[PDB]
Amino acid sequence: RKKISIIGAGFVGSTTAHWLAAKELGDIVLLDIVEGVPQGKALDLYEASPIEGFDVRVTGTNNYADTANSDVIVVTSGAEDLIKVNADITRACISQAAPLSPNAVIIMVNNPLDAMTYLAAEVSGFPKERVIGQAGVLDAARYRTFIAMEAGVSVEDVQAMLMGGHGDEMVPLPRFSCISGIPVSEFIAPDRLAQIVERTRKGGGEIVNLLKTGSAYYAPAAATAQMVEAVLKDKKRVMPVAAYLTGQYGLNDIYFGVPVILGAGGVEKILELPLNEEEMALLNASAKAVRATLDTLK
Amino acid sequence: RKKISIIGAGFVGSTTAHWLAAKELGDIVLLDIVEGVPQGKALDLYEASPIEGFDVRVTGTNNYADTANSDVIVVTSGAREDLIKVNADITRACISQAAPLSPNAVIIMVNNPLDAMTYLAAEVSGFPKERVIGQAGVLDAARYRTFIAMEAGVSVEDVQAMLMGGHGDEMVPLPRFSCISGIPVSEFIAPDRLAQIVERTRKGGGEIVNLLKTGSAYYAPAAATAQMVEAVLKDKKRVMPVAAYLTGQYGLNDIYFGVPVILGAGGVEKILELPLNEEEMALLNASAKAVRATLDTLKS
Amino acid sequence: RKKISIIGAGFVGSTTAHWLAAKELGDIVLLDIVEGVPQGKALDLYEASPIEGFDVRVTGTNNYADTANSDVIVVTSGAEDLIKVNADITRACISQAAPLSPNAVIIMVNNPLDAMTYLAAEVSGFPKERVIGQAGVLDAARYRTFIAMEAGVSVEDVQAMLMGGHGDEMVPLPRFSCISGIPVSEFIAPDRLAQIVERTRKGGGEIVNLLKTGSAYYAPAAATAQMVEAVLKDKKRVMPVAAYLTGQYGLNDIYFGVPVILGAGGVEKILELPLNEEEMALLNASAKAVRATLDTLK
Amino acid sequence: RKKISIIGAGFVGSTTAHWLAAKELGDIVLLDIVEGVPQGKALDLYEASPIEGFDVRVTGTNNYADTANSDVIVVTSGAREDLIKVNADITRACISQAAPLSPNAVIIMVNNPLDAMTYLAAEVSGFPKERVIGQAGVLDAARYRTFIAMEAGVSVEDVQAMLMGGHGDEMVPLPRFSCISGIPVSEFIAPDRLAQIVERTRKGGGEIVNLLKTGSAYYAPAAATAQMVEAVLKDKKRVMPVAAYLTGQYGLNDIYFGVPVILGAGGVEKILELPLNEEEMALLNASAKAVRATLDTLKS
Ligand SMILES: NC(=O)c1ccc[n+]([C@@H]2O[C@H](COP(=O)([O-])OP(=O)(O)OC[C@H]3O[C@@H](n4cnc5c(N)ncnc54)[C@H](O)[C@@H]3O)[C@@H](O)[C@H]2O)c1
Ligand SMILES: NC(=O)c1ccc[n+]([C@@H]2O[C@H](COP(=O)([O-])OP(=O)(O)OC[C@H]3O[C@@H](n4cnc5c(N)ncnc54)[C@H](O)[C@@H]3O)[C@@H](O)[C@H]2O)c1
Ligand SMILES: NC(=O)c1ccc[n+]([C@@H]2O[C@H](COP(=O)([O-])OP(=O)(O)OC[C@H]3O[C@@H](n4cnc5c(N)ncnc54)[C@H](O)[C@@H]3O)[C@@H](O)[C@H]2O)c1
Ligand SMILES: NC(=O)c1ccc[n+]([C@@H]2O[C@H](COP(=O)([O-])OP(=O)(O)OC[C@H]3O[C@@H](n4cnc5c(N)ncnc54)[C@H](O)[C@@H]3O)[C@@H](O)[C@H]2O)c1
Ligand SMILES: [Cl-]
Ligand SMILES: [Cl-]
Ligand code: NA
Ligand code: NA
Repeated sequence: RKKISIIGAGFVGSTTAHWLAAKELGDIVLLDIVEGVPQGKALDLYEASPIEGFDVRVTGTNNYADTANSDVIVVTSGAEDLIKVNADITRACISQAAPLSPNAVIIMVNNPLDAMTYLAAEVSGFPKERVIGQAGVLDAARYRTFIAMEAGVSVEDVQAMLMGGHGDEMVPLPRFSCISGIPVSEFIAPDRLAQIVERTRKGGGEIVNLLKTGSAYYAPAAATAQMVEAVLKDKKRVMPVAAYLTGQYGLNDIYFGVPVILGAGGVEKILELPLNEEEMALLNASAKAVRATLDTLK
Repeated sequence: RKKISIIGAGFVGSTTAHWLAAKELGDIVLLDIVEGVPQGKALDLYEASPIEGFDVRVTGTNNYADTANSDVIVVTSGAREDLIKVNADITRACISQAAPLSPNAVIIMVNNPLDAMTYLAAEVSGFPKERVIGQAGVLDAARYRTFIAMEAGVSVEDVQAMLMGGHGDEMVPLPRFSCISGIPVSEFIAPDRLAQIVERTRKGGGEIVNLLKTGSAYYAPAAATAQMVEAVLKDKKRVMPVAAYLTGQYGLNDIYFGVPVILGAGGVEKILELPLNEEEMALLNASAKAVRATLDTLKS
Repeated sequence: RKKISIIGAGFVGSTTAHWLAAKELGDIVLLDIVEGVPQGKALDLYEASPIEGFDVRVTGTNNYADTANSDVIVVTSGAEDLIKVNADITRACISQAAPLSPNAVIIMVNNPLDAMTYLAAEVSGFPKERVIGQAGVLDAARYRTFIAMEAGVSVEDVQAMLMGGHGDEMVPLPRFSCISGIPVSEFIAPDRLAQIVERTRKGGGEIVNLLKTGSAYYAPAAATAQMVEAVLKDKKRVMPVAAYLTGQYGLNDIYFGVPVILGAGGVEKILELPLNEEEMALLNASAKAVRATLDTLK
Repeated sequence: RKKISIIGAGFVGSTTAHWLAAKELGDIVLLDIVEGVPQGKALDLYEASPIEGFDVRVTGTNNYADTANSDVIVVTSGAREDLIKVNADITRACISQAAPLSPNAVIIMVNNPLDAMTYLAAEVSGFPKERVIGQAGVLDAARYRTFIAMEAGVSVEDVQAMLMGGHGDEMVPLPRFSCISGIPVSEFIAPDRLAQIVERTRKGGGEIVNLLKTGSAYYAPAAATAQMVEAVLKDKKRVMPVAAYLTGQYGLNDIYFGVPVILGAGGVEKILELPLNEEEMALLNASAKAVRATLDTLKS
């Protein structure tokens, strides 16, 4: 069976483990620095197996040795000061996990996402195609949900692409969204679409403001799990993910949210969209922001 | 539980029943005029339930009384003028007996000639046009999406497409209205290669017939039909191409034609009117002419 | 579409909502007394829909009016003093929800389970068959997981029945458990089986001891969701649930965990197992304990 | 991805391919000696992928070279001594060509006579006995579980059962080893009614043949076969009745017989030896005599 190790058994990590286990995608190892937590969450999930009908081992641990030979490593352990804290956490997680699973595809979820993925690439020394970050799938999912709700159509028929990072760094691309092949712009008028784009930008904060003490985890976990599935089943999904750029969109030496074909080899293709001047202005501004964070990290 | 009656226990009908059952979408009644066939296929499907894990009733019958009060009626009992005549007789017989027993059902036609038979079903049942539709576009778009996905090297889950008209020469391809995760298909496939894929889609049904030699496709056709049934039963509001009755859309009146619609609990909840360019209109008008001809023969 | 209202948007309630939504079982309404919480959890789940592919409305609210006309009402809002606190919470939830959904099946999850279900029956005034509690499905699930692990077989092939309540009130029935129709006792020897029975009794506490601050929710939610599904799809599942007894097992005027056939009408049959003297001694002791809790409630 | 080769693109084979594909269990290769049939069925199934949402390759072929390096080989190409002879020839041809190309595969036989053909497949392939099994018990138990569930008025998901031997007269019913959510089936069904259900199970295959008149069951048989394939590919360790090679179990030696096993990645990982009472042994011995006779004819 395939093996997936999830580093950080918090809300996102445990929820991700649940979806992966339910789909029988492989044995799951939940690791955390806090003793008892991962073991308890793993056992709780495991005990749901006779009810849900899945046969995969779900174990919790505090020892990185148990993550050896994983096919995929998901990192959901994150917390100017934010970069510092998360940078140390990421270096610690990757430096211990990477060596034990040399052929794994690493999927970063920790924030600041683009920068942390870049760091994981540096620390692991893995081929760039095998180190990616989850960000765009979640943001596109929120956009798709809003579009489906406004248009009054099935979420199964709404598809969309976007780039960059989260919040102000997000590069919306409404032009590159369709409903069963039909432009979204044919269903939703300009002003309403602009409102939906703005809601997408602030999507994470909207959940935080409602929860008061926590952040979103259901959609973030679903997005992460869909990426893991794409790798394990070599599905060649077309999705926006944080990938290492070598000239695409005029960008070099940087991890940025871009459309890719995701499969068993990780990023199997970075798609180059024919962005117009307005869209490129947005991308360039985002890249500048992402670049700043990266320079601070260095 | 919801109730679905499938008229015609052949390959498409029985395969459609299997998917609906596996998804526990509702109790299923398979009907056929041949004694023993539906009963045998229903029992076979039912005996698979402990393995597949579904709890829905699956029964075969030769009596229309068993289809009473169905939420959806699927017609897969079909067999140029001779073809139209034979199928017209089969369709009239099927609908004239089933419709009265399930007045609140949505009728989904599969019999060929599809558009014409859906029109006939509308007349015979007297049902509101929104509740009488035909499956054709979903299958055609499925073939197109399959070919595009394989050529572009991407998941079939990320390719979506719209098209209109009918099957074969009546098909109105609309590559401009197809995307891969929101990105235009034209950005992935070269024009010459795309034209080839469009042609393969037009001849998609025949391609299978020539391979089987003594049969026709049923897996994809059944999947398409089942997806439409699910759209209605679960009120999903799917955006898909289906044969619907037009009263002005695309310049067509009093005719069933494959068009983009929002499909849900009330059947067709909206007929979308896409802004077609001159070339696409030329294709559509030529197609409507062919559909009209079939419709006129039927009326004759 | 069917409508399911979940009262209490905590760990168990939100997790239950996730499974129900993923399976497209019906529109879900998450209600809670705390503002923002249910709305945030509902929106987070809803935004996962384009990824998971389900079309059902998931909304959060603080207003009981939004729960009107529900087909199923799940109560997961619970916290000698334990009976007091939970009793008031239960009376408040049911007295407000029951009147708005007169034809609903109520599934209680709050502890003390048997007593709270009895209370919900009193407050709602609903036919007894339509007011049940979730307890046995979770306990049997833990047992099945342990048996599957020890025997080295698929959890999909292990089935088991048990009765009573949780912990010391649980009435284990290893004799009534099989692996693909074969007695569990043929796979697992007496001493090891006794160990597994004891682990099942302490199953909830085992998770609490590992989590340190929280309790189990994945398996509890799965158990609850399986019961909701049984009702919505009229599956006639045979499972142990807290039901009102009118003479079965020699018990009257009490809610107790017993084997039932669960469907759209709620409890459609209470099965009467041919328990031997040893098993009946266990049941009688449990009933005495459950009876004591009930008397205190009164 | 895992790779599954299905030899014989008839009803059972094609239906089995559909389930495996829908569950994305691995790439599927459908092989048949008739040109065009497998290619047509494979393309039809493949074109359903955008609708059902699966990303696995489904191809049809007439060349065994395309089945190379398969994880599992399913044989559904079969057609008293005449029956044995014809099928023996088909099985030998199928196995002698496929086995060498997929040395690490688990072979799952479906051809009738099941036990005898599985024995033949073992000989021809030379594979370790644990990796050569036959599907028969899962289907028989499925029919039994279906009848029990309907009679008891409970979900098919909660009825489990074990049985041994072969099909029809060779079937060894074991009601004592069947439960409903852990509760003995005997507590739900009266003795006389249970005996009737056991009889219906024995004649289960024939019941379908008589209804169809010109065909045989394939939905339940395919479901049973697919569940076994899944058990191997996902190393689930399912406890199920399958035709396995005995070397002493139940007093039987050098013979394939339906017995309880734990099925996983290595094929048969354990043959369970149930403590049968005198009456059950009488049934088993009579069955083994019938299976032995078929085996001896084959060896002749
Ligand atoms: N849409 C997105 O891009 C998105 C959405 C949500 C959360 N996130 C990010 O994902 C991460 C996890 O979010 P969460 O809400 O699940 O957090 P959380 O606080 O619930 O869980 C993080 C877990 O990491 C563990 N941890 C810390 N240091 C560790 C180390 N060195 N090794 C192993 N485990 C360690 C903690 O003990 C904790 O259980 C955060 O960095 C957050 O910002 C991103
Ligand atoms: N993509 C498409 O548009 C598409 C795809 C497949 C099939 N079709 C059409 O669907 C129909 C069925 O195709 P099939 O391959 O399943 O055929 P089939 O011959 O396998 O089955 C048709 C079944 O209808 C039954 N039947 C005939 N007259 C009947 C009546 N009056 N009442 C009840 N049952 C009756 C037959 O006995 C037979 O079992 C055909 O008309 C075919 O052209 C269209
Ligand atoms: N296996 C079992 O039988 C089992 C397992 C776990 C939990 N439980 C029980 O289930 C209940 C929920 O457990 P949890 O861990 O999810 O708890 P929790 O504390 O996470 O969530 C309970 C939620 O109820 C809400 N609440 C309180 N009073 C309310 C009222 N009057 N109306 C509406 N909402 C109200 C809270 O604000 C909170 O969000 C508890 O009573 C617990 O003991 C039983
Ligand atoms: N429950 C059971 O035990 C059970 C259930 C169903 C079928 N079966 C058996 O399974 C076999 C298949 O049944 P079916 O209904 O699918 O039959 P079928 O006649 O529909 O299909 C068999 C296919 O095998 C092909 N074939 C023949 N010889 C071949 C060879 N040498 N190589 C490759 N392909 C070859 C044919 O051309 C045909 O397409 C039969 O032997 C039948 O008795 C057993
Ligand atoms: Cl960043
Ligand atoms: Cl109690
Ligand atoms: Na969850
Ligand atoms: Na099928």
